[PDB]
Order: sequence, then structure tokens, then C-alpha cells
Amino acid sequence: QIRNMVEPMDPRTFVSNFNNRPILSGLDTVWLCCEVKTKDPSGPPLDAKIFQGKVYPKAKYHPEMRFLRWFHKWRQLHHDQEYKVTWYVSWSPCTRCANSVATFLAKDPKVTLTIFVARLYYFWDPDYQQALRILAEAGATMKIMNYNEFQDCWNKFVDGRGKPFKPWNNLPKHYTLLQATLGELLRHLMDPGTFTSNFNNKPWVSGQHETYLCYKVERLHNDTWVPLNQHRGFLRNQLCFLDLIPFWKLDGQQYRVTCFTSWSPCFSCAQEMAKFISNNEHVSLCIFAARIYDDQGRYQEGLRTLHRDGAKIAMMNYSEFEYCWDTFVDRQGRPFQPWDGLDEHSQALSGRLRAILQNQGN
Amino acid sequence: QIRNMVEPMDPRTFVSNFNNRPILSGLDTVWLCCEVKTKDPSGPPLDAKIFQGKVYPKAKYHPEMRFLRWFHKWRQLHHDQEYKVTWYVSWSPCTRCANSVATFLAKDPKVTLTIFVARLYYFWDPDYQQALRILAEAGATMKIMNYNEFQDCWNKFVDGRGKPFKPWNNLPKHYTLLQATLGELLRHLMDPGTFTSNFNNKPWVSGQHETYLCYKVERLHNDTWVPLNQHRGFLRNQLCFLDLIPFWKLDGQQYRVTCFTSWSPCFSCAQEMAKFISNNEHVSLCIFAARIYDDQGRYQEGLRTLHRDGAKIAMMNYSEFEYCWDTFVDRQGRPFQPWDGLDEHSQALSGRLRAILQNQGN
Ligand SMILES: [Zn+2]
Ligand SMILES: [Zn+2]
Repeated sequence: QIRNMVEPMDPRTFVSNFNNRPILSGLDTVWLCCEVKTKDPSGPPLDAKIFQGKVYPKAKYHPEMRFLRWFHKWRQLHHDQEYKVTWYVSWSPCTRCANSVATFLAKDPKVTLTIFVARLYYFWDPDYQQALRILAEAGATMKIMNYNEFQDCWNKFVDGRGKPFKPWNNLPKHYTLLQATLGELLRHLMDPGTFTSNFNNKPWVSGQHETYLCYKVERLHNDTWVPLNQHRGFLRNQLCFLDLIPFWKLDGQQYRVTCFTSWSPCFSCAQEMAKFISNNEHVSLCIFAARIYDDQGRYQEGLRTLHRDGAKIAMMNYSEFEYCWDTFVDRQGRPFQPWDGLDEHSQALSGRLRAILQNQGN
Repeated sequence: QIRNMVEPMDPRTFVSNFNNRPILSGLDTVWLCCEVKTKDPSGPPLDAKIFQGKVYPKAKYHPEMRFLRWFHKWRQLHHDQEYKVTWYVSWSPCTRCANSVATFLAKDPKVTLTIFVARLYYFWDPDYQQALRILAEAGATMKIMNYNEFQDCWNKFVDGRGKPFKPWNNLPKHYTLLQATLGELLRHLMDPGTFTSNFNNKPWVSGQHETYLCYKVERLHNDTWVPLNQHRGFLRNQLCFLDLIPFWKLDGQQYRVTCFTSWSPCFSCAQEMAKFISNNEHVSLCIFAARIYDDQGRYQEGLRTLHRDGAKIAMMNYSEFEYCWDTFVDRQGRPFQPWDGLDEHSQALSGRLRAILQNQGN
């Protein structure tokens, strides 16, 4: 019935835009075929729609954002229920729309999203690799379009007047390349040199101009914080990671998010995390910083406001460094090698942070 | 001094043949740049050579085989020592030369081989994916050529009259695609449907026209068989897997190879395994078969000769099926689901096999 719900796309346009040659510079355009269904998979689609946009900036107008706005205005016209949405999209999301869609999914317990992509946009770029990881951690099921998905998108969204889908040569080969790329980037862990150069707690003198943050989530069960090995992650920033964790899909109760950040939060980040833990009493926040970041501004007030709003803030010591090496680093069986003076630098930084957070004088 | 030992290749030829676009149908030819060094990495190369061939059949004349023959006659002209060999090869090995090189490496403790490949040949084909796995398990270090390796092969094997290497557009993007593909196929495990459709022990009535074999290796340490989790594997057939395990790389002394095969060995395979365990007293062989394969010929004599030569032969029961599901299958956390009548079919097959192996009558 999708054929009657949408204005189908020209066959030329489909063959041109959903060709899955990994590298294709010349295709300015993104096409997003979406179908909306109830949670019952047997049921037919309630609605479907084709969105289009350009890949280049003003991502406000990218088909993903158009979908979000349309869907928000669509759900208000039907009774509240649970939805399964499927996308066939010719390019995978940019970084901005990965963040947007991921926060939408993480805050909405009634939506499930499966994204089949024909090609990976900027698959070579660490920012977009991270963006896809963020999408997947928010709960979106990311997949490369295979022959079956191209066939189904032909049958449902393309004006292929009875004519069946005929594949181009190398469709499966492209699928193999792209699916391997997506899998490895989804399972990717931090490079060891990245880790040791960014989490070293000796006084800065080169690099380290970016912030790295690893995080784990635990849930309350029986007066006992029990971990969730499936909801870990690490992010690089050179709006607030708590907005990307789906506190709803997890075992229903209260949670403790433990954070390991190479630099202590900037002012903005501190205020965003404080606002989050204020409006989410079921989430406790623990922050471990490798170094204290002094922005010459209000960073002290930022940390103090974060602390007032319930976050526990400490400096990383050997235990936390070793945990992050063992959990978030592509270590290759090799053990954590502490650098010289780790514990002493950690104790001094702890004293500094103690002075920063202290309210009453003795 | 690799620009004095070899007849360097034309720059045109290098850029044409080492372009790393994954799909390149038109390149008939394989180029293999090899350098031979002592175990000391600081030391300069003792020798170097450029081999060429065609990708298409008569693999006797592929550059890998020409290297093997050249190297065999080269080692006889120098004192016995340990060698580190490096290849820069424009296409990765075919299946036949993967087998040849892998058995050469598995039988020779004094050679180390690193293969950098510009492109993956038939990366989409399960036979070639398995071939690369076989190479890696024999000990070859398989890697995709990156910018640094292209620069090296330019500097060492190409007549680039002082001119430096200048990369083509998309070299890193291609590297990302190819390296992800190589990693995924190197870590690939058996599809769940493949496993249960091929290892089901109820009487044949469809499919199962191929043999699947999973294997683990253990080493003797203080009268206690201790496993080697890094030397497992699984193979599909439509010469003998024992010739591909490097019984020299492992912690020395004696070993026990445990085999789980969907069909019991054909006559040929039984005789090859028997010949192997005869000429390798430090290796014990245990075989577990899911079904008994009756080739209308001498299969009974094959199993009896394998048993006479010291191999332990049994039929798989629940324990072995569950172990293979847990070890060699991409199960995704899902537990082994035994089919109905598994244990009873296993007991009947065990009775049949007992009758086959019985020598003295009671
Ligand atoms: Zn976008
Ligand atoms: Zn070959």
C-alpha cells in the first residue's frame, strides 16, 4: 500500500541515487524513503513518505530533520501507540542529524528506528564514524542496504510500472565492502596512542587540545548497582553525552552513569550535565577527570554547580586509568602500563579539585 | 639497497597495478615485490626481487609460486638462518597459492612472512575469504597496503628517478574499505544457519553436499592438555587441514588436535590424515563426526586405517555440538538449541561407527 501513500520517485532517480558504489562524489542529494508501522510486524504500514535534501550545510533541511518534523506533527494526529519506523536512505546521516536522531530516540520510549543505508557518507572520517556509533547506541538499528532492501525500496517507493528490480553489476561486492566498514566502525575502540596521549595526567605541554570521554551505565537492582556491558561508549569533542543514552530501554529503575573524561568539563558542559541530572532524578552522575581544565573563566563555578546538583566529581587515579585501558582501548591483550608519577600527579590534582569544590572553610 | 638488487618496474606500471580501487576488473596481472631480511630488523635486505604473473588459471605460474621456487633455491646458497620476508603484492593470493604458501609457512619454522596487499582478490567470495584465513592461521601477517607502504614500494622497487611518491585521490578511503573487509573476514565465524543445517545428525534428505570442519589445538604442559585459544579454525570443503597448522609456532613438545567434522572423512582425507599422524608423532588426532559419510567405496577401510595409525574417532553428541556452537559460530549470545532426537541419533551413529571400526569379533 506504500505505493498509494507516497508520490513515488522516478526510476532514473532511484537507480542514480541508490547505486551503492562506496565512493561517489557528484551525488549532492540525499533521498530518504520512510515507512511507519505499528509494533505488530504483520500489520501493514500506517503511512509512508519520501523526503529529499542536499548533503551540504544547513543540515536543518536534511531529509532526516524533515522526517523528524513531519513525524512530530504526524504523531499528534493519531492515538498514542508504539511505532516501528524503517528508513531506506541513499547516504547515511551527517554528524548533526546523527546527533538529532539519536537524542530523539534516546528520549522517546515509543519509537523504534531501523536505518538501511545505500552508501556510507564520509565513512573515512572519524567524526562520522563516531556519529554512526552514537546513532547505534541511542538504539537505531544501522544496516547496509542489500539486494533484498533495494528490491523492497523499488517495489514500495519507485514508479517501476510492474517492471521488477534489476540489480547493477557489483551490488553485492559493494555491500560486502560497506557492511564490513560499518561493522568495524561500530565495534571500533580507542587507539592505544590516542588513549595514553590524551589521558596522561602530567602537566600539559603539547597536543591534548581535544576532550575524550568514556562512559559506562549501571542499573539499580536489589540495592546493588549492576553493570550493563552493552551500553558503554567513548566520545571525542575537540550537546552533552547524557542526552544520547536511552534511559528507557535499559532495565527499568534508576541508573548510575560513570564518566571518565580526559579534561574536566568546560563551563557549558558542566551546566548542561547539571541541567540534565536536575531534570532526571533517576540518573546519578559520577565524573572522573584525568586533568583539570582551566578556561580562565567560570570553570570553577561550573564544577561547583555540577557538584551542588548531585554529581560526584573526582580525579582519575590508577584504578580508573586501568579500567579505561581494559574497557575502551583496542589494547590487543596487552596490559595497562602506568606512566611514571601517575599516582602522585593524581593525588595533587585531587587536592586542587578538593580546593575548587570546597564550600565551607575550616 | 633495494634499488640495486632488482630490475625496477616502470612508474606507469606501478601506478596502474597498485591503484587500490577495491573493484578493478581489467587488471589481468599480479605484481609481487618481495624483500628478504635477517631476523634483525635493523639489518639491510639480503636480497629482493620482483615477480609478475596473471591472475587467471595455471596458478603454477602465479608470482607467489614463482617466489616459493626462487626462495627454495635461494636459501640453499646461503647459510641456514631465520628470515623475515615482506611482500607488496597488487592482488591478494588466490585459493591455491594461499594453500601453498600456508603449508610452506606451517612446516617451516625459520621463515616469517608479512604480506601487504594493494587490493583484495575476490573479497566477496567465501572461498577466498577462507583462503586469507588459512594464510593468517599458518602465521602470515596479512595487511592492506596504506600510504606508507605504497611510499615504500615506490622508493624500493620503482624507477621513480628521484621523484617522490604522489598518492592518487581516494587512496586512504580505499584503504579504509579494504582494511575493514580484511579484518571482518579474518574474524568471521560460521553463520548459525550454516552450522545447524550442516551439523544436524538426522538422516540426510537435502543439502549437506559439503563438508564442514572445526578444529582446536592443545599443547602438553606437565601431563595436562592446555588449550591454545588463538589457533582454532573452521574450514569448508566441497590437502588435509593438519598441513596448515604451524606445529612449530606453538609452545613446543606435543599437541592434540581435536576435529569436529559434519561428515566423517572421505577415503582420501582419511589416508592423508593417517599419513600425517604417522610422520608427526608429536601430534595426536581426535575426530568427532556429526554423520557417517558412505562414499559407496573404501570409506570403512579409510576410517580403520586412520584408527590403526592412532587417531581417536567418535561421533559428535550434545557436548561437541554445544562446544562448536559456542566456539565457531556467530551465535550472538544466543545459546545452543539442541534439535529433537539429537542424543538418540548420536547413539545410533556411534553404534554404526563402532561396528565399522571393530576388528576382533566377540
Ligand atoms: Zn544531515
Ligand atoms: Zn595464485
